[PDB]
Amino acid sequence: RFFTEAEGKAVGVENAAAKGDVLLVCEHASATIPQKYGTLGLSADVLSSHAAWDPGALAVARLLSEKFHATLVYQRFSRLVYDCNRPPESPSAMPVKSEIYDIPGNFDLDEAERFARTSALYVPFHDRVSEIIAERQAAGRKVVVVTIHSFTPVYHGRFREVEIGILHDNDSRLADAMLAGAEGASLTVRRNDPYGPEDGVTHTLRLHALPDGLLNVMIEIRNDLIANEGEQAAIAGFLHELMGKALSSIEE
Amino acid sequence: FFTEAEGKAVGVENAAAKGDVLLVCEHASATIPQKYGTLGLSADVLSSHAAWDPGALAVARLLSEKFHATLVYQRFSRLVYDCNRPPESPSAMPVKSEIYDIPGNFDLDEAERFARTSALYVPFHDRVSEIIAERQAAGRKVVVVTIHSFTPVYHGRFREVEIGILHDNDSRLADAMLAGAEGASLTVRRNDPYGPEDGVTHTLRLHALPDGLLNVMIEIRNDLIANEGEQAAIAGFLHELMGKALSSIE
Repeated sequence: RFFTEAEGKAVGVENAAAKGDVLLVCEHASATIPQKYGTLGLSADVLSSHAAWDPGALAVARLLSEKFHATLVYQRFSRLVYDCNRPPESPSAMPVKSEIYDIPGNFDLDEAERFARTSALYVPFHDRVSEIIAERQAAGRKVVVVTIHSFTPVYHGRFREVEIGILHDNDSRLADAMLAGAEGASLTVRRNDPYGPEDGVTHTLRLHALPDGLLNVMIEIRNDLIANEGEQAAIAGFLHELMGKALSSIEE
Repeated sequence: FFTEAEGKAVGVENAAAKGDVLLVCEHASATIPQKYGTLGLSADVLSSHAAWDPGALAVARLLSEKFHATLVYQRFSRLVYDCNRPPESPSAMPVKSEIYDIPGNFDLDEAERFARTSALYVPFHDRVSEIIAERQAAGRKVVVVTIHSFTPVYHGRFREVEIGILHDNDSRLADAMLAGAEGASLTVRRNDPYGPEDGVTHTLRLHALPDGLLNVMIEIRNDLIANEGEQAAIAGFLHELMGKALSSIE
């Protein structure tokens, strides 16, 4: 089948029974390629690079799960197999290239293979997020959907001076609060930068936050800022301060 | 997505059958889930072939009996999700079905596309795949057979074909059935009124081809199956035609 026994399940959930209002989501948490795919025709370097995952993002998400007493739902396999922040209609869902790197494992995928990945990785991930949100709503609880991502410092010959991106779709409430709260911060913090809904990166927000009117934000962290445990802890504290204050301002 | 009374997306009959044939009927039912109302369509359209393949489930049920075969069928209309299409196809959640606009499918947002994909499409094919994987794990033969009906008129001319024998790159079963239909009282034709270029071999591509399973899609002109007797006659014809074909391929 799709997974070996030892590989476990597509979807990880930590702090399932957390009391916190924040629901943390990390689609690019893991670089793991299911055994059936081998290398996808890629080099060891590309497989250990940001092509395969958002380095630092799950680590930061875990730290935020502790600080916010917040459930964390994460994908246990690589975005190279299926980018769970993309619908199956998008060319980026199962990408034929990562930057300058061709992905033979994603060459012109046939119908059985697109279905296989969609069924095994994408639907279970989103279904679980949805199940948790429905359950919270049934208990009358506030849900704040927060996705955690990292981004590469150099993109297409340009160095990105943005350090933290505050991303949002047609609901800007949390984002606005966080961006206002970030005035004067030592980090370069910007709205929908390096990506925004224009780039197709707000899919998860479109699936889970917007249809239910839930506060939400997507957080992008430049990956050099979260490269070891100390940096991760630091950035996690910064964001706990910023988003906690933001949420308090909004409830006023 | 569904009301309690509406039941489940996937129907399975004879789940624990000893037969080698696995029957699949994607366009089995015209039922619109309550949530979608009329989809902005007229009563006449909702009761037409736009919404289902009339007769197909009836024949499939008779074939299930004759082949001692499991039947997997979709319990809601192809107008909501056409389970014989992948989500990237404009025909999966169609804004138009042949000459009819479907206002209820205009400009579906991302959440709605996921909802339909997760509720109707993925459970249907997951079930078919599970059944196939279980049979293979038991060392069993699996022959994938899909059952459709088609409307008798196209562009104001009566279609000549009576039984279409439809197939993708694996023509083995189709070839044998076409050879077997020589001198039959019905007009049996290869990939007519549709072929793989029309998107109609999706289910075969998903389930048969990866493992090299014998497979075919049967198209029946719907005037040939308008009542129980007619349904029994066609199921008998198909059972003999496919049965002999399968024997000859052994």
